[PDB]
Amino acid sequence: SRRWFHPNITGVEAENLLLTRGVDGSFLARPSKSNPGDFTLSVRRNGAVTHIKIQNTGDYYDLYGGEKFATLAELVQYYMEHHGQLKEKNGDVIELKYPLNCADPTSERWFHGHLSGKEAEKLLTEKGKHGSFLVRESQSHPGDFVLSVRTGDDKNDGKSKVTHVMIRCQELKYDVGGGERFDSLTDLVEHYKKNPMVETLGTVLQLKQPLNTTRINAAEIESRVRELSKGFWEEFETLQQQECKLLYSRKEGQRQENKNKNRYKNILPFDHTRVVLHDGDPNEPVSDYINANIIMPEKSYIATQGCLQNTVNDFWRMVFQENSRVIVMTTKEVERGKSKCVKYWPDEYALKEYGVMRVRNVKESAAHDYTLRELKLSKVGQGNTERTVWQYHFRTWPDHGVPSDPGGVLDFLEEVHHKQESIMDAGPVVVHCSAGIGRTGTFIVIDILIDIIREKGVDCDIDVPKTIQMVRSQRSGMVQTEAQYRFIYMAVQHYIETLQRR
Ligand SMILES: Nc1ccc2[nH]ccc2n1
Repeated sequence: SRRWFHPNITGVEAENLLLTRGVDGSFLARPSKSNPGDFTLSVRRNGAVTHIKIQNTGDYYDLYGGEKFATLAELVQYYMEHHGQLKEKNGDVIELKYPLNCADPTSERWFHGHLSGKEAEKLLTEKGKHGSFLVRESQSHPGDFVLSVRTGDDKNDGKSKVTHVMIRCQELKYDVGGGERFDSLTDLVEHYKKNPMVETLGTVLQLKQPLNTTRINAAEIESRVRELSKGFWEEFETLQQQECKLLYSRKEGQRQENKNKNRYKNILPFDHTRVVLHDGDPNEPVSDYINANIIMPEKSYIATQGCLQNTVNDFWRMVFQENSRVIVMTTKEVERGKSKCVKYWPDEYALKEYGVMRVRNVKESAAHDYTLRELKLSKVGQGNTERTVWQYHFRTWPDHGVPSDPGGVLDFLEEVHHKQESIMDAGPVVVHCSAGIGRTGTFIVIDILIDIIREKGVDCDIDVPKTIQMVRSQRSGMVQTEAQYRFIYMAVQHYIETLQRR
């Protein structure tokens, strides 16, 4: 369902699982132990298991002998609807039919593992609300679990309370002492989230939301980073597990008429946040589509792909229409010999027409990590529509992974920030890389987080994974890898330490 990912399995456990508990068409996904960014899709077919490698270096999930995807969930959805579409090197079809579910609860937000009832009561009392709950290992009955839930009023008078429900684990099935025996804690929790338990005297044990364990005071960032450095992996895992909630429709990008406007055919903008282009060529049957989404913190952004030859004109329609005055480009045009973005700006001192739009490149300035290009955009035939668009082109991002130090990125975003804020009623900041989800998401999330610290100073609340999940609900797969997740925390930490130095 949303449990086909096995975070702690090994290759051999995965084979035995598929062979003992699965059938032909059964599959699961799992991480490599050794090489973060590597994943395996394990699949039973013809009474044997095939392992298909998936690689992610920061831009997308690349399935060997398949396509590129924004998220593993989107990959799984695509092949569970397209059979015969995943091919072996033989050229034979590999069918994904029957997800093989994982029982491991460590990636669930509500699971806290080693925690006493006393620390649970303190956290629910401090951080918890009516319906806030967690699951923990039992102290009194080793091997069992306990569900702890706060109920009552959110307005220490005693009309709130915490109730602890024993969960028995008996032959790898879980129960609350009567009724149904569940295959996983996840199934138990989902069941009593639907069909809540009622105490003898009426209190309904509503399981509304897990306890928040990721929010920190920005001033204590150093403690959390030290703490997460011995983990980052589990926190990222918990976040990744939540991507099964985000399979929003992308129908406009899947239209025949829009196919060749996507750099990657399965990395598409969500319908609900896509940038819609108005004023199109009346001849062009579909002229309203670009692979771009509005991103609102919840200053806005447009997250988009690097231009194709045939979408350059669309890109400039978008910039013009949305009144954007700043463009952030986080890729070189070419990396590893592959075009990542076509050159959609004119050479310095030159002027080019891109369909109905004209752009002049007034001046380039080189800095250590970036080039700034001062561009003037206007509509042909209409002189008083000219506005300056500042393209900040970050040029030193490594081909794979992330930079070792966040200083160049932070200086770059500070400059982008001051430029944006200097322009009265500027539209959203446009941000793009290649596919528009990995680097792009990383730069956007860092900018959202630093902006909070900018407004509210060092004694304010930040929550990295909730920020990422919020951005991921507006464009598929924003922030691609654990290295990018760690870099975000590194970037915030550096920003905070520099304020404290003053
Ligand atoms: N539970 C999940 C689901 C999808 C994922 N992609 C990378 C890690 C991961 N974990």
